[PDB]
Amino acid sequence: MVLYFIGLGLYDERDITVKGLEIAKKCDYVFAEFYTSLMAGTTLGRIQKLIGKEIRVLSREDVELNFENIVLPLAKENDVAFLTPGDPLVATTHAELRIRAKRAGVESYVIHAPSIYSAVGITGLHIYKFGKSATVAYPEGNWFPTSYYDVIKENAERGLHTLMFLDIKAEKRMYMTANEAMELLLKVEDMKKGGVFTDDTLVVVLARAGSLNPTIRAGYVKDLIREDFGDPPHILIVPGKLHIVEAEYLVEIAGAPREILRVNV
Amino acid sequence: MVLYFIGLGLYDERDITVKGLEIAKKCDYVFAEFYTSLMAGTTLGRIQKLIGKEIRVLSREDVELNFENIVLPLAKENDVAFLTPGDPLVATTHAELRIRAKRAGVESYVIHAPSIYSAVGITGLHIYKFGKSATVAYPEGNWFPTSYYDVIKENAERGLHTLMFLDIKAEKRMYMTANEAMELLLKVEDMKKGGVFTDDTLVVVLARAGSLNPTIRAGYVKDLIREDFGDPPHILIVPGKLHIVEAEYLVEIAGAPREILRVNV
Ligand SMILES: Nc1ncnc2c1ncn2[C@@H]1O[C@H](CSCC[C@H](N)C(=O)O)[C@@H](O)[C@H]1O
Ligand code: NA
Repeated sequence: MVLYFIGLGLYDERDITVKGLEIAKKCDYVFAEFYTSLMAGTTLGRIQKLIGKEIRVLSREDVELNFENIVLPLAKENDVAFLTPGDPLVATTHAELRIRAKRAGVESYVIHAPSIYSAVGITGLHIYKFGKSATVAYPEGNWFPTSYYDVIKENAERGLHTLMFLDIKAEKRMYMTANEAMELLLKVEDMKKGGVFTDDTLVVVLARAGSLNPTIRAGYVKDLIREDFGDPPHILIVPGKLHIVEAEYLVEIAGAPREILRVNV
Repeated sequence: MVLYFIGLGLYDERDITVKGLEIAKKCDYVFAEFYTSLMAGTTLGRIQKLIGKEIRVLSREDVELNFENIVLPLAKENDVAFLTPGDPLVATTHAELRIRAKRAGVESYVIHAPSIYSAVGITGLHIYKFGKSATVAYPEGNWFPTSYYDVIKENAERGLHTLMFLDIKAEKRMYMTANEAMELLLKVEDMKKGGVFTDDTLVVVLARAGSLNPTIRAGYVKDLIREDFGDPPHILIVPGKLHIVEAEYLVEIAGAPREILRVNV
């Protein structure tokens, strides 16, 4: 009679919380999805071994179209868990799944875990200074979406930082690198000429947040655009005006050029 | 030889990640602070028992003025851990502490935990739609903070949601309630009269996130300003222009007046 939305955390099988692990171990059925994101520092097998339960993986369609026919029925007479990378309900359409549960007479509870939304705090950029967030999508055919460029513009204009999620093809396991995101943004700049993203723009790249050895790099596009940030996923941040303390952290921890102490503060 | 920045989570000791617990269990010395937030469902003893270590609790002064005199010296010969509520670097000033560690020749690592910043997802509000965040601070003497009011205005103008962290005076065991935040905001409105926060403003209250039964309420100020939301900690959220599904969730899950289902696009 109960559905548990449990977050898996950031990177590996140890990123789930003690609460989430203990609750999962007591559920009769355990489902999971890796279409919104993947756990790059681990495998389904390692997650399964840790929880000690077989984990039925669900596709985006299984969830979006048939959550009520695959997951909820079992929740009527058993304890069911639905695992997702990061923190549950962060992915835009997941909150609605709780409404579906209610409509089915199923009680649901949320077990939180670290999310990239809070984990970026490791970049040294103040959390309150982040503005609207965006996702960089690949242009395709006759479609060249550029809204993510306008997000940066509106944020930076108000001295706010912009968190950018990079395109991902979960099933194809194809990632967009921070390098590719930068090239795309430079191409968007050439079209819009807004003076929003150029070779002189300061950016921060966060890779493998959650790992004990994440990659945190900060610098100007012209120097970072061809740098190797390692294995994904990559997160790109275009920070607005910098607090002197933010800049000092970026210099001392993220190897940023001391130039930002005078140029971006 | 190393220093560990380990977050403890939202509500109780089980909100720590498995990674955090295993590492904390093996540290030689364990320090912590409980002034940046409130973990309403646990006690120092319960945490000590889980980790199996004695925990030396530090005050704001011990940390801000003496971190490098109390904690760092031990990290030069042992593995030290510094625990904090929620995520260690979120809406705190602990990030700067990594610079202090570096300057003292001490390597530091960060272990994330669920944070209130991402837990807002449980309100049904799309997390990418949140704008600049703010903090409602208790007035003191003749000083009456009001910057948080302008944050709302700026976000609302952009159709973005506003997350408001609430004040805490841990040494006095004072935790600002969503009710007190609403009272303060109405007073600022009387002063500025910008039509930013009034009796007709829709707000969302999230209390004790991380517990199994957090209080999640949505409604007009006039109706919620005196509602009992349970024990602290609380956060107040002033949503912008709602998506249809956001409104549906607020009504179905947060008990908002069904009339907000009708969005003025
Ligand atoms: N579990 C919780 N439920 C509701 N509000 C919370 C909360 N935890 C923190 N808050 C809010 O956040 C404020 C502290 S700011 C520190 C946040 C912490 N570092 C984190 O990552 O979560 C509290 O005063 C309250 O306003
Ligand atoms: Na945000």
